[PDB]
Amino acid sequence: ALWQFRSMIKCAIPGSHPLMDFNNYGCYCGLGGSGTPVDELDRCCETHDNCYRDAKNLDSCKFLVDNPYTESYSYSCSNTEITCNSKNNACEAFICNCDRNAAICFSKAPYNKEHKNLDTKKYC
Amino acid sequence: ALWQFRSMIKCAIPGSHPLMDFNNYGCYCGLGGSGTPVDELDRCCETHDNCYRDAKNLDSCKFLVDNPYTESYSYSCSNTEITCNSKNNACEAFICNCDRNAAICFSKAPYNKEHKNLDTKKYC
Ligand SMILES: [Ca+2]
Ligand SMILES: [Ca+2]
Ligand SMILES: [Ca+2]
Repeated sequence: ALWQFRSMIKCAIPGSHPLMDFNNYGCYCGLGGSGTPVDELDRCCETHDNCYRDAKNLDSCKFLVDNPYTESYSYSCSNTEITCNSKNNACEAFICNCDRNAAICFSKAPYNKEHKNLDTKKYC
Repeated sequence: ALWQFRSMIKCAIPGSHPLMDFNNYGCYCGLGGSGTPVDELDRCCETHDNCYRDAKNLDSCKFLVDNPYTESYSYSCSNTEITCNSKNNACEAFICNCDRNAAICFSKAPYNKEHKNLDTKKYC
């Protein structure tokens, strides 16, 4: 869900508060987006937006209110590693990764703080 | 999901293997049921069958393949206590309890082993 995504950003980046740092950053990090990601760390976010985009299409899945952010799926973090349980059904397994790939991706991309709280519908 | 239900039966009854002991027991414990529960520990199972029965009706919920046993929902067991996270969405929150009430209920009901592997479609 939302709280696990964050909790996976800590797992991978034990140097944060993934609420402060990556929520409202550049064009796609945070809810929504438009324009071209302004960075690689924006790209991570853009791509994860598609990860969820795509999920909504699996006709096998029917996520609540229609925001996969609402899907609880059990994973476990250990030694800065992000594993994804397999007892996990297919819809939550899709999210697990949508969420796990960002956490990975993020830990490996330059954080320009000059893109945190960007003028969204302006420089987008 | 299935693996958490079990994992909650340990939480509440640290004296088991909730696979062996309560799967295939009396008429409702296990998959399906017919007849009147043969016991109180059968009643726990019957009632949980309705708990899931009911869940399928919440038009807000749409469970995979249509067996709420397939719903992962995060809970945490501590000091023989079964808590149910609230970061949990409403459909998985319904299951959490359907599952938590059995675990409670079970720990408090006489286990006749003379009902384990009962002639289902015979004494039902
Ligand atoms: Ca986004
Ligand atoms: Ca779930
Ligand atoms: Ca049953």
